[PDB]
Amino acid sequence: LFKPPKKILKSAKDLPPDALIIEYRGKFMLREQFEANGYFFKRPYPFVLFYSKFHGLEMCVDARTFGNEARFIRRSCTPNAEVRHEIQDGTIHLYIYSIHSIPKGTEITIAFDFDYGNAKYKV
Repeated sequence: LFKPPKKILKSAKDLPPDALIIEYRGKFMLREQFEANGYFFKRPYPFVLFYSKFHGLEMCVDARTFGNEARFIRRSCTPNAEVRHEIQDGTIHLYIYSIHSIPKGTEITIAFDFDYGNAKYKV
């Protein structure tokens, strides 16, 4: 369970590891759609989540449109949560899960999803 007091998403309760926290809702686009709409893929637009872990198929969720409190989640190199996917009725949904236990009143963060650090390589 979560809570947002910019606004910051925070654990409402001492969550256990691997706990479903919140769905990242918004408009789903493949990379090509995002680029056709005029935006650059994996550059840090506010309220946009980039996700590449569904079998290498690059997509994003634009939460300027009917998003929820999940759009407020900040990125961190030391995150306590992660984006996971599931298929429901042939539609992909993205959810934020805890990576380990999260004390109540701790900010919920996920790993950087956009091109940060200006690196030559990545792991």
